[PDB]
Amino acid sequence: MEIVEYPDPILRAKNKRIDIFDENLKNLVDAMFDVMYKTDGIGLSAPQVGLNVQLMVFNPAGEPGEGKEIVLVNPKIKKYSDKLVPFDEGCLSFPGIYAEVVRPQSVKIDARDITGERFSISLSRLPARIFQHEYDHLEGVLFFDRMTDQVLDSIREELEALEKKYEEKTGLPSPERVEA
Ligand SMILES: [Zn+2]
Ligand SMILES: [Zn+2]
Ligand SMILES: [Zn+2]
Ligand SMILES: [Zn+2]
Ligand SMILES: [Zn+2]
Ligand SMILES: [Zn+2]
Repeated sequence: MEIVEYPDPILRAKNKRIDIFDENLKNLVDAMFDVMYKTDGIGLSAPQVGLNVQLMVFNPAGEPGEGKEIVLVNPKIKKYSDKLVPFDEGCLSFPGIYAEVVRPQSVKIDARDITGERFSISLSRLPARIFQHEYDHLEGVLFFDRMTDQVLDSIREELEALEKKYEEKTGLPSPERVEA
């Protein structure tokens, strides 16, 4: 399996709704939880492992044997809080890059579970932070899109180094450029 890194176009592509809840989906969710634990995550979205579908696995505790394994199919953020807060975010698609993103402190979510039943849920603090980050992946949004101009400048070069790695690996021009 593999983590997709910026600027790979997968991370910007349209993510398709899921209509079929079968042994296949069950198996994908599990591979995903496993990459998330492998990488010490609290959340993980399908595009980041190379699949453009609206699926996120999430465990608020972010550790084996703690919290609860939540599957979020076709999720939507129904409400954001007015209260906002800063936090140094990372992202597996940008190895070793950390910078301040301001986000709402809490959210209310609607999604479907592994059998397709509709549920909602509310998150705050660190789970809400990560949820928002992962949910952005599902909307083709990456964390630097949410940074101020000042903060983006601090990570420009690091993003350009990733643009270059893409161009060297693929022989294609980087499809997006932070210069832009
Ligand atoms: Zn692999
Ligand atoms: Zn497993
Ligand atoms: Zn951990
Ligand atoms: Zn992710
Ligand atoms: Zn990310
Ligand atoms: Zn430049």
